[PDB]
Amino acid sequence: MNIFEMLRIDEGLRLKIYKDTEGYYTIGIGHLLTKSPSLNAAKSELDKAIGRNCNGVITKDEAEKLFNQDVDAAVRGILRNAKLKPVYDSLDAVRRCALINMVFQMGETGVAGFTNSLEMLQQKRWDEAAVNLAKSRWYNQTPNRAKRVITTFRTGTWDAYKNL
Repeated sequence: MNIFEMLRIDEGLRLKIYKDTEGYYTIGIGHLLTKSPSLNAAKSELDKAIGRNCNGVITKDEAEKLFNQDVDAAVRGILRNAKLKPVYDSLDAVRRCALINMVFQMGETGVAGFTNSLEMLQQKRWDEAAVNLAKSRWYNQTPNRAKRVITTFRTGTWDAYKNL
């Protein structure tokens, strides 16, 4: 299992603009287009993103290209961030995927605000960090996905995804 399969599981694939759990306009594999309420603002961002007139629709290939770019940007963002980089460097390969997943979802800025959990992670206090991470709007709003990630950090294995 790898970052791409993990994220494909968590986010799904949609080839028509859709609204995410927060109501924002998204397409493909969790690619946020705009936080704006306008389907029209969304459609324009989409065309910009793809380089064609899509009329709100894209192919699987386009979805995949967007996904590649996004995972790439997620990783680079962590590596450039002073708060995240050290955590990332301290982790094993599987737990590294869990942090990439969080950043893909909530952006660098948001994960960076999980100060305390980040500390526990760096310290390798698995159990404590899992408990602390559950105390978030994140866990309350997307509990099953948050549970999957948390289990991933807790255990260092892909068990939470082996099912799915």
